Amino acid sequence: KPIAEQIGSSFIQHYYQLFDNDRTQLGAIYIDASCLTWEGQQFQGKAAIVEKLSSLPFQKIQHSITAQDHQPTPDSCIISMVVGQLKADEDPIMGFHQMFLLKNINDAWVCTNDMFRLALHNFG
Amino acid sequence: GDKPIAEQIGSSFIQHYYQLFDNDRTQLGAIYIDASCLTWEGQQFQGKAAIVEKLSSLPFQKIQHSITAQDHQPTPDSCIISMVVGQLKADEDPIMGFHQMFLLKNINDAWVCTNDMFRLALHNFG
Repeated sequence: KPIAEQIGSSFIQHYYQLFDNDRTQLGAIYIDASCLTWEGQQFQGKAAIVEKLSSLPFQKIQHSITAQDHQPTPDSCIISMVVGQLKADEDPIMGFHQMFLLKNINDAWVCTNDMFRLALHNFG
Repeated sequence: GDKPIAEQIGSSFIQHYYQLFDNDRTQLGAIYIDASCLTWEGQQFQGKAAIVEKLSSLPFQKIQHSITAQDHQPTPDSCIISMVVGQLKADEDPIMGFHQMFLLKNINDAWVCTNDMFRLALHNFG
């Protein structure tokens, strides 16, 4: 597999393992200039992002990846786009779309730009 | 001073992109450069000429897209990244959700698409 899929796929396995288990380790994949758009709402900077992810109203969450597309950029970044499904506590499974822009800063691949959206919802 | 620069540039590009796609998709090569990368349904197309041939060959005569959601953010390199979630109706096929991502960059005073990733929904409703 290409190097952008290699890195890409490891990032999203890291990301979803941490979200699902210890999501107070999610701060380490973001820098201070990072931008998160969660369900149309914009959170700027590490502190605002880590506060938004820690405030989410659930105790247990599990994600599954249906498909993941990775691409190199001309400026040496990686774009990772995911389609999947999640189950928060005992609520119905919901679909989700999630997009990540990775940059290698100080010898580590960090997320500068993250956008998340729940699927449409056909009911409820 | 109001609405934000990434949202203005992104949203105008989205608008342009889907009007061209739904009217004449063969004029979509003007938005791409030589370094552009398209991922379409998991398949990987590098460069303008391979992207335009891919786009021109899709097997539909009429398409209509409708954007349910669009999220835009400036990046640290000064690019604009956009994520689109919506629906589409090609020919008389069922309505299908899609998701598309675009990376825009300002090269020689011109907003160009370097990176594009499209993926149809994997399930329908019928």
